[PDB]
Parts: sequence; structure tokens; C-alpha cells
Amino acid sequence: APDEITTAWPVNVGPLNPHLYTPNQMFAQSMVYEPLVKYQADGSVIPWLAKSWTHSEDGKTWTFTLRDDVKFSNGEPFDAEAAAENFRAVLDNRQRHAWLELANQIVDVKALSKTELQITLKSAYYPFLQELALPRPFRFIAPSQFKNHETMNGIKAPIGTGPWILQESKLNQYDVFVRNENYWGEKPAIKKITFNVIPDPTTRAVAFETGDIDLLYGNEGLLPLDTFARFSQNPAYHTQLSQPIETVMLALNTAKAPTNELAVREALNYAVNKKSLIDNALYGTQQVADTLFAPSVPYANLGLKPSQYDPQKAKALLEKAGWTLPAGKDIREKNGQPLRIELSFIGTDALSKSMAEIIQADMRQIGADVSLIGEEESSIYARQRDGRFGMIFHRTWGAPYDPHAFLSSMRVPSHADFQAQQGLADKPLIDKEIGEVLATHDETQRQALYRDILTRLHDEAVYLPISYISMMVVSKPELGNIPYAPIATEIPFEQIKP
Ligand SMILES: COc1cccc(CN(CCN(CC(=O)O)Cc2ccccc2SC)CC(=O)O)c1O
Ligand SMILES: [Cl-]
Ligand SMILES: [Cl-]
Ligand SMILES: [Cl-]
Ligand SMILES: [Fe+3]
Repeated sequence: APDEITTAWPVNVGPLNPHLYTPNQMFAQSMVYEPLVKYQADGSVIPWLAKSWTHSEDGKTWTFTLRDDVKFSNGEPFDAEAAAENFRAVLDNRQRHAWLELANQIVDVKALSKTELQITLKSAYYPFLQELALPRPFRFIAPSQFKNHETMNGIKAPIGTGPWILQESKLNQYDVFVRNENYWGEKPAIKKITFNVIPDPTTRAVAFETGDIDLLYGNEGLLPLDTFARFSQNPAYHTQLSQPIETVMLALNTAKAPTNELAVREALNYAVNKKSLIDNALYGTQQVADTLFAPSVPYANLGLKPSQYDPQKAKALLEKAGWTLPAGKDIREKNGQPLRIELSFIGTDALSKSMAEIIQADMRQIGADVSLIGEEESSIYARQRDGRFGMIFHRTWGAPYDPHAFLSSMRVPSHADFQAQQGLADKPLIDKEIGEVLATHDETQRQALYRDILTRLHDEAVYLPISYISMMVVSKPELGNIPYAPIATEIPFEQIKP
């Protein structure tokens, strides 16, 4: 049928517990579960499950007036008690949500009536509404589907208020969603969506070519980029490449030799020809990045000075810091110690491996010996959390996370950014200012704090920005134009109209 589509994802969507993370997939949680307020491309939120709201003068007490016509997909009512119970269930697992500062800011949540929901905060937390709008954890499952009045230990059926319902799941095979015929809002034109589980990018491309699937939708890893380019010229297909959504970069460990030295990090930031990397490894499909955040990101248009590709300058910086070349050797030494840096990445990720090889080659040209450490995903994440890396591939989070939530998370010791920044003398000052910028409502001070944080991170060369990457699409032409969601990690299936 023309109102049924088949697409793909590298893994299953997961159990669709609205309040937990891996192996739950965010786009799928957002298909079934809904927020109080909904994020818009212009950075604002609109009323959603909450039709209106007010707050006290000190900005600590918030009162939401909820819709009274919304039902969970199983018929049960959505009301303020249901919402309040969801906030309780999330915060009963509060430690797990440390990365998201709203989870530490919420003091109290209670239903004042069927339609009035009161939320109290520790402080006037300015990104309050934006974080309520995220795919997780603050979305709502039917309280009847709690397990012993909790969700942190599992749920029963994944019953949301959203436009899609999970029909069935087969582990390592597929997931099937259908349209919610009792949805409170606009009904999707598509009636059924099947997700084929296809972990390999080449196999996803082949699946599209043979006609097994109708739609591919994802970031730069969706399919081989040379294949994507070929597809974009093939009149039998339709392809799309969005405007950039987030940054891909290296994080450099300021607490580990030799990346503990500023001169070394500065030299590394001059050593990479990013334009050539992109044209060589990314088939020319992405944009060069000079800064942690693109100048188009809120609060990030700061006139930060780019470190352009300049091997001569990279060498000079290293020479001045005492890293010089021994007779008949291409790798620099200082105090007998070679300039050796470990670059860790997911070993089975062909794109990461390709970029890593380019980075290694470019840095060898200025006398730095980069050793490639390709490992399984679990081992790489363990390295991120504990700072067992010299350089590591990393990325920002896209809207609405960038920049406030990404910066917020830099304070959390179990994250790559904290670890990479751990060796900076100004790290406590940075973490203090990150705390302040989230709670300030002096707009002038807020901009000044973002400027100081991002400028320190830039001047200290904590990162090696590589690319601003885009969303891409491959689809059967009959599906028409495929729209993008304001939230970079969501997929607007309900907006597709064949
Ligand atoms: C595509 O994945 C993301 C897209 C945009 C933002 C994030 C950041 N996540 C931050 C929290 N995760 C950790 C991380 O991505 O660094 C998930 C998480 C939270 C608490 C405990 C464990 C984990 S997975 C290690 C948001 C989320 O997953 O809901 C993403 O992981
Ligand atoms: Cl989890
Ligand atoms: Cl995952
Ligand atoms: Cl139970
Ligand atoms: Fe995450």
C-alpha cells in the first residue's frame, strides 16, 4: 500500500521505556511519547501536552495547565496526576540523569488538579522548557504500565500519547509501528512503518537498491558517502542533504602527556587539512569546522580565530616547545621522549578508521607519531568515561542540546569532555561559570559567560574541530520531499506525505 513504508535502523528501537537510555532509540521514544512543550526550529517551544503555563517572579515555581482531551493509546486518560507520576518515576532514578541539569534542578512536582501541574525548581533554570522538550527522560507513559509503581526497573507495555504505536518487535530483525487512530492531534498520512534491522552501511545501501526498503534517514554514517553521491545523480532515486546539525571533532586530553602541553594541542590544530580530509574520507559532502560550535549556534558567534591548515606553523610551535627532530628521524623528541599520541576510535567503524588514517598521516608530516587504537564500542566508551585516551573522536549533540546542555555535561566526571579538560588550570573556573550561565537571567551576563567559556575552550585548544555534519536522506521518489525535525535526533515520520 502507498501509505505503508519500510525503512532501516542499525539496531532495534529497544523496549521503548520513556525514562531510560541505551538500548532505547531516541527517535522511536519520540514517536510514541510526547513532551509538555514541543521544541521549534527557531529555538522556542510551543504548547503541546501543556496548553499554557505561568511561573512565579523568582522563576522557581512553574504551573502548567494541561490539555483535557488527551488519552494514552490504551484509552486511559492523560492528566496532571499521570504526568506527576511520570516525573516521580524519572526522579526516583535521579542519579542516572546527572548529565541533564534539570534532573538536579527539580525540587518538587505535584498535580494541583486534573489540569494543573506544578513544578518547583532549585533555581531559576533558564533552559527549563527546552529540556522538558527533549526526547527523554521527561515524556509520559501510562502509569498503569509502571512496574511496581516505577519505570527505572522496567515497564509493561510502551503506552504513550503519541501519533505512533509500537505494533511488534523482533530482536535483531525488525520493529513495526502503526498510526495511532485515537491521537489527540493531527493524524499521520502514513499508516504503518517497518524498521528493518541492518547494522552495516553498505548493506543498507544494497537494501535500498534492491527495493527492500523505501527510505534511509540518518547522519553521515547512514550509508557510504561515495554511494550516496552516486545515488544523488541517479534519476530513479531521491536524495537530500540537510544544512549542518552538529560538530564532529577530536577531544584532546589536557591531562595526559604529551597533549597536556598547550603548544602541542595548538600545533595539532594547525596540522590537519580539514578540507582535504572531507574531500578524501567524506566524499566532499560535509563542511569544514574551525570551532567547537558553528557560528550559527546560539551564543556561539564570537569571532573566534580559526587555526587554518598550516604545517609550517605547526612545526614552529613544536620546535619552540622543545620538540625537535633527531638525526635521521621523522618523529620529534623532547627529553628523550618521542612525540607519540594515541588516537582511539571504534575499530569496526570504517568512516572513523578512514578519518583516523588521514589524521595520522597529516600529523606525521609535522613530526607527531599518532598510534591508532581501534577497539569495540564498549571499550571506547570506557575510555571516554575514565580519560584513558590521548585523542578521541567526539561530537556535539545538535539542537536543542547545543550549546547549553553539551556545556552543562562538561561538568560531569563520567563524560569525555570533563576528562579531556581535566588538566586545565582554569577547569574549576569553567565549571563554575557553566553552572552560572544556566541560572542567570541577566541576558548580558549570560552572553558574557558563554563567550568566556567557549573562548577559554578555544584558546586552550581542548578540541580539534573537524566538520559540521549534515542529515542525509535516500528515498523512493513517490515518498516525496522528506522534512527534517527541529530536534536533530528525531525523525518526523508524521510529516511525510506521499
Ligand atoms: C544520538 O545520541 C545523542 C544525541 C543527542 C544527545 C545525546 C546525549 N545524550 C546524553 C546522555 N547519554 C550519555 C551520552 O550520550 O554521553 C545517555 C546516557 C545517560 C545516562 C547514563 C548513561 C547513558 S549512555 C552511556 C542524550 C540522551 O542520550 O538522552 C546523545 O547521546
Ligand atoms: Cl539507562
Ligand atoms: Cl544505543
Ligand atoms: Cl506490577
Ligand atoms: Fe546520549
